[PDB]
Amino acid sequence: GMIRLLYLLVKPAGMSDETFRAECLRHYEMSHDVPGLHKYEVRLVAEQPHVPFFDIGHVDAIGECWFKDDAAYATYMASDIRKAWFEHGKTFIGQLKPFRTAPVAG
Amino acid sequence: GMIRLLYLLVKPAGMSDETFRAECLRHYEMSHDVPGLHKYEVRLVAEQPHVDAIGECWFKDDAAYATYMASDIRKAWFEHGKTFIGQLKPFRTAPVA
Ligand SMILES: [Cl-]
Repeated sequence: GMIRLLYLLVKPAGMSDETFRAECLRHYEMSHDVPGLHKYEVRLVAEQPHVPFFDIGHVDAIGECWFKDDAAYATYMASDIRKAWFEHGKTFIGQLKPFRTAPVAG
Repeated sequence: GMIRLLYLLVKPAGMSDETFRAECLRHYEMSHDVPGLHKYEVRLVAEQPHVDAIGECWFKDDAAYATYMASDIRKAWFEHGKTFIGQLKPFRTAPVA
């Protein structure tokens, strides 16, 4: 019954691919201290290669957040540590708004 | 060293959410029998910031991916995919470390 949020990340203007990757790594390390957050993952898009193609913009990385329940999410939203982590994501890894996903079973 | 492919999925024109979710579930059930594929996951997009679902494939290594690509069973799985995926955006991901 996990809550899951997925972010499509675009590299901020003015930084190299190397800096971006390092900012993503740091963002991952910082996630371990964020209250309410069960798990975080960030991966680079390495490639963007028989069913019609779907045109969306260029994406550089993907971030995903897991929350155990609504209570955890509330703690996460009220947390100053979470807030500082968002500022880092926003400014340095291009975090905008996430897709909220749901399981396909019942 | 696991290979991971992510897919943004859009449902076919005119298909109901009901049928799309059911076909995603069928697709997930079929995934357990596909050679070379270690794990598959498909989730619906409940809220966006239009993508209807996100799919993800895991392969243990290049050889597993080679096995998968050469499989007739995988080809049949893909034919099923054509039943409920109108458009698709694939991505190969990598770790940031
Ligand atoms: Cl806090």
